[PDB]
Amino acid sequence: SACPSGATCGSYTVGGLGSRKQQVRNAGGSSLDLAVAMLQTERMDTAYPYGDNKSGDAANFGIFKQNWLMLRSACAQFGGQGAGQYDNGAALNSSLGQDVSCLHQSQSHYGLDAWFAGHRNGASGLSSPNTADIAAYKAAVYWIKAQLDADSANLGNDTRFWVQVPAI
Ligand SMILES: *[C@@]1(O[C@H]2[C@H](O)[C@H](O)[C@H](O)O[C@@H]2CO)O[C@H](CO)[C@@H](O[C@@H]2O[C@H](CO)[C@@H](O[C@@H]3O[C@H](CO)[C@@H](O[C@@H]4O[C@H](CO)[C@@H](O)[C@H](O)[C@@H]4O)[C@H](O)[C@@H]3O)[C@H](O)[C@@H]2O)[C@H](O)[C@@H]1O
Ligand SMILES: [Cl-]
Repeated sequence: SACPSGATCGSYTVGGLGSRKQQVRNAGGSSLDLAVAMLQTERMDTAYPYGDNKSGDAANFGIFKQNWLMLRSACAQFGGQGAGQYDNGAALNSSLGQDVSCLHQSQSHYGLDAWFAGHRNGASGLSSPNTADIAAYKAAVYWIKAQLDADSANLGNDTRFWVQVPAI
């Protein structure tokens, strides 16, 4: 209900989102995964600009906006690949199952603390993971997760819960 430490937050309806939440869950997404996805886009989709307008290791793919550094470091299907091969990450834009599998491989590779740091701030986050900005990003995700956990209707309805987290 009340927003996380100083932040703006709220909720609104997105047509079709409930059916999409169900698809994400059936692909293996947990409530934490749904909260991460919910922060990134409204419809849990990949129609955002290619790479989220970033190239190389910072390029974002899939519904979670995973970056290429983390994908190539953690996920078997990208093993051994380099920063310049980032266009290969676009496979996740058309395969939800692979997107979720890669998310789980990445979270296990890093552990969740480091994972949040890299997911928010890339290589700079991995080497400086305990910043105020990373903590606020994590807090936003866990606040969204709390809304999902508090009422299971939110796992399948059209409601989007959000916290304003400035883009970087
Ligand atoms: C999203 O917007 C929300 C909004 O916050 C609010 O909730 C509103 O109601 O709804 C909107 C959605 O409809 O907000 C998130 C959070 O800001 C945006 O996230 C963006 O995407 C990812 C995942 O969260 C992150 O991207 C990283 O960005 C960093 C910094 O550029 C990159 O780090 C670099 O990595 C390089 C390679 O290693 C390295 O050389 C460099 O030094 C640096 O370390 C990293 O690779 C990722 O690209 C980030 O969180 C980003 O803002 C989301 O797009 C949307 O706006
Ligand atoms: Cl730090």
